[PDB]
Amino acid sequence: MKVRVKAPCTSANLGVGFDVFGLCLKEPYDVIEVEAIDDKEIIIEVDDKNIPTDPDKNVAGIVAKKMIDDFNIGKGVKITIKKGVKAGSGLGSSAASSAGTAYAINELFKLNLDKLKLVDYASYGELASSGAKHADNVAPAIFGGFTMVTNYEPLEVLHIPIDFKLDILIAIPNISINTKEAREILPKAVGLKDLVNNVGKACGMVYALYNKDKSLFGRYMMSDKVIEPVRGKLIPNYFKIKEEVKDKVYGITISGSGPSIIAFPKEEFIDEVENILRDYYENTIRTEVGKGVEVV
Amino acid sequence: MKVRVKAPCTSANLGVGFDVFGLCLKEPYDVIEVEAIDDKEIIIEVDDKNIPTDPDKNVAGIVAKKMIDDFNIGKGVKITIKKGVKAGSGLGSSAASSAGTAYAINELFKLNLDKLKLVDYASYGELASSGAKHADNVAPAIFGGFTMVTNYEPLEVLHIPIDFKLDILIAIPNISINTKEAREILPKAVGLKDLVNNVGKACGMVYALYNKDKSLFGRYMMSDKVIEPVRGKLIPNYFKIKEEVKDKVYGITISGSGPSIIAFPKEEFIDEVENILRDYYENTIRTEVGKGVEVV
Ligand SMILES: Nc1ncnc2c1ncn2[C@@H]1O[C@H](COP(=O)(O)OP(=O)(O)OP(O)(O)=S)[C@@H](O)[C@H]1O
Ligand SMILES: Nc1ncnc2c1ncn2[C@@H]1O[C@H](COP(=O)(O)OP(=O)(O)O)[C@@H](O)[C@H]1O
Ligand SMILES: CC[C@H](C)[C@H](N)C(=O)O
Ligand SMILES: CC[C@H](C)[C@H](N)C(=O)O
Ligand SMILES: [Mg+2]
Repeated sequence: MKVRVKAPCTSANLGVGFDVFGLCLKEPYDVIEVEAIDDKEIIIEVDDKNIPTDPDKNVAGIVAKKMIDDFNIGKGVKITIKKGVKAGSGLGSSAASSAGTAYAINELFKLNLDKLKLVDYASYGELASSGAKHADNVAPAIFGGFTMVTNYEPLEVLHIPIDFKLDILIAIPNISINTKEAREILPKAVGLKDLVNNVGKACGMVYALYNKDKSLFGRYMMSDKVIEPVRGKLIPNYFKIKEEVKDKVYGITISGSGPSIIAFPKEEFIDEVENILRDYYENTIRTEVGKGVEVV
Repeated sequence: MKVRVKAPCTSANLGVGFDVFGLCLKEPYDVIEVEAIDDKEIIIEVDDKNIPTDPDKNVAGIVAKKMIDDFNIGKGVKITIKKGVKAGSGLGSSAASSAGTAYAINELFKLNLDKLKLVDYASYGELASSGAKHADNVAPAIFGGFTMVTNYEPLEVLHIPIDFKLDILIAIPNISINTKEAREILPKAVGLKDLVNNVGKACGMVYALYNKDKSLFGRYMMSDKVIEPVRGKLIPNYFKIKEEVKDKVYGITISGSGPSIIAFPKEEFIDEVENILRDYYENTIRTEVGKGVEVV
């Protein structure tokens, strides 16, 4: 009586889509197994010592409990987690565990819940463990492709599948940003011109996806002047890296609250761009747009 | 040596699309004819003695000069303008003549310019008449359907054709709002939460158009908390009407800077909503999405 699932990392914000946009990655990913156990308790194991095992501290245990409670399920569960990336790297590591667990509980106990609801449950994990019920990383983890969190009370997620090829390159610095360090730096106010610029460019990115225009998508993605300039200073060599890959990528920006960098390399320069990245950051991986949590 | 064309009214902003979104109307429309005259003169003849016939003032003249100049047509022109609707109402009356003028000059004088180019030149008209080059009313007038001005110098416009029926009701209050003051009382900065709400809701509207979802389009359109709550105070009964037609329209918002109001009535209530709008204001127009300037 168990299910095993692959829950992917995700890149949020994408420049002008701050707190709205999310892109699902194929890799890295967590591998999560959930087993129904008679002992009405929640047991968790993780292969990353720096991550809690306390069912009330580990995001997977927080999600599992809320769902077992809401559905008055009898069994308890043993969750075994094999982490894809460290926390604080801006690749939605916590979201992968939250979305993966919601999806796994739904499969294991045949709850037949729609994706939006799995995103909502997963969001609780992000809350209890970050004070904010943010869903811009768990929405793409569940839906796959590109998502937009367009409302919170009640949650609304709009999904745009990506059926064309989009090569992704992710550089992962050896530093960490806890998503609390993440928001303090955030400006409290924005100028009207910036609001107008980000709305226009974010809308242009949506148009670009429907018209499968990667140059347009990438160019507008790099137009944010409200947050990116601030956060970029927290990443060693980030502006130098952008400059150096300038004409070989459709676009490059910070993934989530950072420090990881996400680039969309032009087809003819993918190796060159991957080496430039790896030259500053050894932990560089090549991937593409993913499909969301799936049974394995 | 002359051409006849209709230059339609347009509605900019559409709530969260402030300074970016533009929707072309079918009616009202200016009716313009232009004759090529040897005498190097700009003969502007416009009804409604309230529009400056002075080729220096009238936007149709400016677009003529700044244009004729370039292409060195080495002539002058007889511009007959039948106004479609009043100015200062928030329906792009200026844009109608500016863009209408440009599209004719093109067709008539051999020229093979681009729609973007026509939007480009037409902008100089709005420059001297309002202040800035404003392209959000001129773009839909020329492209038809729905447009997004995503950048200035270089001017960038993204067009999304509306291929489904979208009924529109326009109400014109017999008051005048000082377009310019309707600017200075606008906030100069906004909270992060509003940048987030507006980006998400505006992106959701583009998604709604591609999914031909009028209800999602109209609901998100009414979600602006930055500009509309302030501007709407100046439009008598606006908030009361919005609440009263609430379940009978996909959405209703201010057209441009006002005082005109644009509503997207549900098929089942179009007459009833048009009547409610007539009982509060006197002038209402039932129309649909237009396809832009075209040979009469
Ligand atoms: N061909 C023309 N049609 C209409 N108004 C004109 C024209 N040429 C010049 N104008 C002048 O330009 C002004 C009208 O532009 P606005 O006050 O901005 O109104 P509007 O264009 O209807 O509304 P907006 O800006 O799109 S909300 C008036 O002061 C007019 O006298
Ligand atoms: N299963 C889990 N996987 C990853 N991080 C987890 C998990 N359970 C709890 N966490 C905790 O939540 C935080 C991670 O959130 P944050 O710093 O924003 O990074 P992330 O982007 O990976 O969510 C850490 O304090 C971490 O130990
Ligand atoms: C977890 C927080 C998320 C990534 C948010 N969009 C931010 O950048 O802070
Ligand atoms: C027609 C709309 C104009 C250009 C501007 N968005 C305003 O509301 O003042
Ligand atoms: Mg105008």
